[PDB]
Amino acid sequence: GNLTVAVVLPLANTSYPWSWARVGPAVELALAQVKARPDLLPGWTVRTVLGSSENALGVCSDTAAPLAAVDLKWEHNPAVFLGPGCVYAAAPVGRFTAHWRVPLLTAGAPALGFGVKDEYALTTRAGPSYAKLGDFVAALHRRLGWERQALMLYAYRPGDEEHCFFLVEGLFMRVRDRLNITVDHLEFAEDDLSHYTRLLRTMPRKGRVIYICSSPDAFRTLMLLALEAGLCGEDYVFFHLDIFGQSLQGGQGPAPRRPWERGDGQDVSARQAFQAAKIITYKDPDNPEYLEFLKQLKHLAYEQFNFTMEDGLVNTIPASFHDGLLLYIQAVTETLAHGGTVTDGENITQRMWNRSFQGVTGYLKIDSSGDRETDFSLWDMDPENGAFRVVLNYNGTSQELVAVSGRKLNWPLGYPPPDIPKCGF
Amino acid sequence: GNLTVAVVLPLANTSYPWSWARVGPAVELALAQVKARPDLLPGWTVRTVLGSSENALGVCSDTAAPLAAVDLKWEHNPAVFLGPGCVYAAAPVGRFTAHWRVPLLTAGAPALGFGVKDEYALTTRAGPSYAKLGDFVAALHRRLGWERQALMLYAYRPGDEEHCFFLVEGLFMRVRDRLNITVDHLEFAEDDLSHYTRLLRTMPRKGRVIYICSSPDAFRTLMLLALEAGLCGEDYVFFHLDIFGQSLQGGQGPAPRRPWERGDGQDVSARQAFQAAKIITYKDPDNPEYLEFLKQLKHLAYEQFNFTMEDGLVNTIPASFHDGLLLYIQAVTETLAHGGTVTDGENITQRMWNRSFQGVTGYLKIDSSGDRETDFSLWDMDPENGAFRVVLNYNGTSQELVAVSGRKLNWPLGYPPPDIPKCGF
Ligand SMILES: *[C@@H]1O[C@H](CO)[C@@H](O[C@@H]2O[C@H](CO)[C@@H](O)[C@H](O[C@H]3O[C@H](CO[C@H]4O[C@H](CO)[C@@H](O)[C@H](O)[C@@H]4O)[C@@H](O)[C@H](O)[C@@H]3O)[C@H]2NC(C)=O)[C@H](O)[C@H]1NC(C)=O
Ligand SMILES: *[C@@H]1O[C@H](CO)[C@@H](O[C@@H]2O[C@H](CO)[C@@H](O)[C@H](O[C@H]3O[C@H](CO[C@H]4O[C@H](CO)[C@@H](O)[C@H](O)[C@@H]4O)[C@@H](O)[C@H](O)[C@@H]3O)[C@H]2NC(C)=O)[C@H](O)[C@H]1NC(C)=O
Ligand SMILES: *[C@@H]1O[C@H](CO)[C@@H](O[C@@H]2O[C@H](CO)[C@@H](O)[C@H](O[C@H]3O[C@H](CO)[C@@H](O)[C@H](O)[C@@H]3O)[C@H]2NC(C)=O)[C@H](O)[C@H]1NC(C)=O
Ligand SMILES: *[C@@H]1O[C@H](CO)[C@@H](O[C@@H]2O[C@H](CO)[C@@H](O)[C@H](O[C@H]3O[C@H](CO)[C@@H](O)[C@H](O)[C@@H]3O)[C@H]2NC(C)=O)[C@H](O)[C@H]1NC(C)=O
Ligand SMILES: *[C@@H]1O[C@H](CO)[C@@H](O)[C@H](O)[C@H]1NC(C)=O
Ligand SMILES: *[C@@H]1O[C@H](CO)[C@@H](O)[C@H](O)[C@H]1NC(C)=O
Ligand SMILES: [Cl-]
Ligand SMILES: [Cl-]
Repeated sequence: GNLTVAVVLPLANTSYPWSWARVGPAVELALAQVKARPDLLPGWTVRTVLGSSENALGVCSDTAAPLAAVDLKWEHNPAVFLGPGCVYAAAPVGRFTAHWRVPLLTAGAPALGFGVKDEYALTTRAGPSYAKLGDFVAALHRRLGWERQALMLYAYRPGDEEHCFFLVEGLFMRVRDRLNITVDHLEFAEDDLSHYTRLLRTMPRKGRVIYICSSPDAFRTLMLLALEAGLCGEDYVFFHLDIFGQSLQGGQGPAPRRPWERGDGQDVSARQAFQAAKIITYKDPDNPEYLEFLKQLKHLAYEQFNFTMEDGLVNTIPASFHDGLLLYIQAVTETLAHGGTVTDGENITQRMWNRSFQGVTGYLKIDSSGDRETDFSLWDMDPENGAFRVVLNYNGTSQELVAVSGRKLNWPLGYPPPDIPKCGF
Repeated sequence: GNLTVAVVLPLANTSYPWSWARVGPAVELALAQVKARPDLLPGWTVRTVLGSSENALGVCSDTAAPLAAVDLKWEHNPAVFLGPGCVYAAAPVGRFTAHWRVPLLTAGAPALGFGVKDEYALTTRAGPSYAKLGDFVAALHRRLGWERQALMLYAYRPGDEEHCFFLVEGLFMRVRDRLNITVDHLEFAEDDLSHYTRLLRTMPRKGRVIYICSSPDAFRTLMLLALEAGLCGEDYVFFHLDIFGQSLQGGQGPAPRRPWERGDGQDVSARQAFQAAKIITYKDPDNPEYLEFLKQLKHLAYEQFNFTMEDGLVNTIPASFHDGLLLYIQAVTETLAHGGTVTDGENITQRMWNRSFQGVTGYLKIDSSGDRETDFSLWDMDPENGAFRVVLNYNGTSQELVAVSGRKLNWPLGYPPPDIPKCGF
C-alpha cells in the first residue's frame, strides 16, 4: 500500500531553518534510505503531498497554515504530518491534528506551550525545544555553585516572530521548576539606545548572573556599554543565548572564533569587554555520519531546489527532520509487525516516545513526554589568543557536563563570581 | 431541494447575547415565517445543523470554533454559516468561510478587524458594529461644537473577552478617520483602586470630553471620586459607553432609571456627581412588530429551552439574527429567479449589501461594505426628578440626531462645556 505524508512548510521562502528548500532534500534522502532497507516497511511506498504555511507576503502565518492543513486532510487523507516548525503556524495545526487523531512530527515549534500534551496529543518533536535549555542552565548552577538569584533579559525586534520572548519564556519556566531560585524577567527594545542605558543602570540591582537573548550586534553593544559602566568580570557573568551560533559564523567547526571583532576601531576595547561573556549554543554533532549527510545534502539542495546551503549550525534542524521521519517509519513498521494499521496514531506514537534511536545527529532519545533530549555547548574565550572556543558540552540524556579535552572555563579571578555580593543588592 | 444553515454558537452556555438558548427561538420563528410564505424560496426546505463554539470550560473559544466549523463543512456541506458572535471565535471561522467561498451571517463579531472585507470576503454583519459608534460621536461633536481634543478610557477585567478594548479600538479608529481632532486613549485596571486615583490625577491635563468604557460599578465609583476631586459639570462631561444598557436595568421601555442609586449611603452624593454624566446605549426599537416578536420569542424560549428571557436591550442581537437570516433567505431567492444556485456566494452577497430591508427591528440598511447601519441613543439626567431618560436618538442610515418628545440636554451651565479650557491644559 501507500503511506501519504502531508508537509506544511514554507515552500518558497528560503530563509527559515525548516524551509522546504533545505528540509526537502533531507526528507528525500530519508525516503531514499527507506526504499533501500528491507527492514523498513517491506513493500510499501511513502509519498509526500506538500502544502505551504505562508501568506501572500511570504512569511509564516497562523492564518494559512491551518487552511493548508485542512485542504491536505480533506483531499489526500494523510497518515502523518510534518507539521509546521514555526511557533505561530504550529499551534492551530497541532490542535487540528490532535482533534483528527493524526500524528504530527516537527523539528521546529520549540515554544513551551506546545509541550502541553493534553491539548496537543499525538504530536512529537524530534528537534530542539526551548524548555530543554532550562535543564542546561540548571546543570550550570549546580556545578558552579550559584543557587540564589538570576536575571533574564530578552530583546524585542519588530521583524522576528518574538524569538527571544519564547526562548526565555521556556528557559524561565523550566528554571523555576528545576531550581528554587529568584529569577527576574525583563524586556528591552533592541534599537533604543535609551533602553540600553536604562538597562545598564538597572542591572546592578537585579542580579549578578545575567542571561541575555539578543542579536549579536545588540550583545556586542551591551558589552561595550557595560565595560564603560565599570561592570567588569570580577563581578558579573553575561550568558549570550545564541542557539544557532549566529555570532560565531555558525560555530560548525574547530576554527577559532572571535565574535568581539568588527574592525570599527573599538574592537580593541571589545576584546576587553568580552572577558565576562560566555555563549550558549546548540551542540554540533561530531560523528562522521553527520558530515557525510551534510556533504550529500548540500548537493541535493543545489541540484533540486537551486539553493546553496550556508554551512552553519542551522543544518541540525534539516537533519532532525530526517532522523524523526526515520524513527516514525520504524515505529510504523513495528506497529504493522504486531498486526495493526498505519492509522493507529496512539499505538504508533507510544512506540516513538521514551526510546532511543540511532540517526545521523547521534544516538538521540525521545523523552517520555515526546520531546527530544537536546545537547548544548558553552563557549568561552581563550586568555591568550582572544578567540572563542567550546569549553563545555551538555548531554541532554544523562544531564551532565563534560569539559573538552584540554580546556577549562576562563574566570578573571580564577573562580566563578558569587551571585550575591558582600551585602546583596 | 434542501438548504442547510450551519450554526456555530454556544449551545450550552446561556450568558451570551447570541447564545443558542436565546438565538434558537429567533431562528425558529424566522424559519416558521419562511415556510408560511410562498414568496420566499417556493417549495424549498431550510434546516439547521448545530455545532458548538465553546471549549470544555464552557466559554466561547477560538480553538474549538474552527474545529466545529470544519466538522460541519466536511459532513453536511452547508450553504451558509450562521457564524459565531465572539470576537475571538469569529476570526478563524470567518477566514475559513472566506477561503471556502461560503457566506457567513452574524449579528455578533463587532470588532473592527473583522470589517476588513479583503481578508473576510462574503461575510455579513446584520447586527451592531463597534466602528459604527464612531459615526455617532462624530455626529455628536459637530452638533455641540467640539472640534479640538478628546480622551477615551477603557477598563480591563480578567474575565471579559476584552470587550471594552475592542469597543474603544473601533470607536477611536473611526473617530480618527472622520475627524481632525486629537484623541488620546488610555487603559485602567477596573479592580485596582490605585488606578482610579491615578486617572483622576491624570485626566485634568489630557482632555475635557471623556468617553469611559467600564462596568456600571466602575463608572459610579469613578464619578464619586471625580466629584470629590472637584471635576464638576461646568468643565467636564463624561460619556459612559454602556451599549447594552447594563446600568439602566436593560434600557428598554418608558420607565425612569436612576443609575446613581445603590442605597449605600452615597445616593445624595451620587446624584450630584452624575450631573456631568451621560450614557450612550443602543436604540430600543419603538415599533409594535418588535414588541410582538419579543412576546412570542420569550414564550418559545421558555417552552423549548427551559430558559427564562429577562427583558432588556440585549434582545436586539437575537432579533437581528432573525432579520439578517430572513434578508439572506430573500437574497438567495432572487438569485434563483435569475437562474443562479444556492452556492453562488458572490452573487448572493452583493444582493444583500447596499440595500434596505423591513424587519422586526425597523427598516434597516446594510451599507456598501456589508455592515449594518446602527442607531444609537443618548441618555441624560432630568434636572428635577433626578432620573435618567432618553434625550437623543441617532439614525445610522441618514446620520441625523433627533430630540425626543421635546426634550433637551441638561447642561449644568446651559451650554456644552468647551473641550479646551481658557488656556488649554
Ligand atoms: C521571506 O520571509 C522573510 C521573513 O523571515 C521576509 O523577510 C523580512 O524579514 C524581516 C526581518 O528578517 C522582517 O522584519 C520582515 O517583516 C517585517 O518587516 C518590518 C521590519 O522591517 C524593517 O525593520 C528592520 C529592522 O527591524 C529592517 O531590517 C528592515 O529593512 C525594515 O526597515 C515590520 O515592520 C513588518 O511589520 C513586518 O512584520 C520580513 N518580510 C515581511 C514581508 O514581513 C522576506 O520578505 C520573505 N521573502 C520572500 C521572497 O517571501
Ligand atoms: C458560561 O460562560 C461564562 C462566560 O460569559 C463563564 O464565565 C467564565 O467562566 C470561565 C470558565 O468557565 C472562567 O474562567 C471565567 O472567569 C474569568 O475570571 C477569573 C477571575 O474572576 C474573578 O473575579 C470575578 C468577579 O466577578 C469572579 O466572579 C470570579 O469567580 C473570580 O473570582 C479568572 O481567574 C479566570 O481565568 C477567567 O478569566 C468566567 N467569567 C465570568 C465573567 O463569568 C461561565 O463559567 C460559563 N458557565 C457554564 C456553565 O458554561
Ligand atoms: C549522551 O548520553 C548517552 C547515554 O547517556 C550516550 O551514549 C549512549 O548510551 C546508550 C545507553 O544509555 C547506549 O545504548 C548507546 O550506545 C549503544 O547503542 C546501541 C544500542 O544500545 C548499540 O548497538 C551500540 O553499539 C551502543 O552499544 C550510547 N551511544 C553511543 C555510545 O554513541 C551518548 O553518546 C551521549 N551523547 C553523545 C553525543 O555522546
Ligand atoms: C432612519 O432613516 C431611514 C431613512 O433615512 C428610515 O428608513 C426608510 O427610509 C426610506 C428612504 O430612505 C423610506 O423609503 C422608508 O419608508 C418606506 O419604506 C418602504 C420602501 O420604500 C415603503 O414600502 C414604506 O411604506 C415606506 O414608505 C423608511 N422606512 C420607514 C419610514 O419605516 C428609518 O425609518 C429611520 N429610522 C427610524 C427609526 O424611523
Ligand atoms: C521509559 O522507559 C524506561 C525503560 O527504558 C522505563 O523504565 C520507564 O518506566 C518508561 N517511562 C514511561 C513513562 O513509560
Ligand atoms: C449603492 O446603492 C446606491 C443607491 O441605493 C447606488 O447609488 C450606489 O451606486 C450603490 N453602490 C455604492 C457603492 O454606493
Ligand atoms: Cl512553518
Ligand atoms: Cl460564538
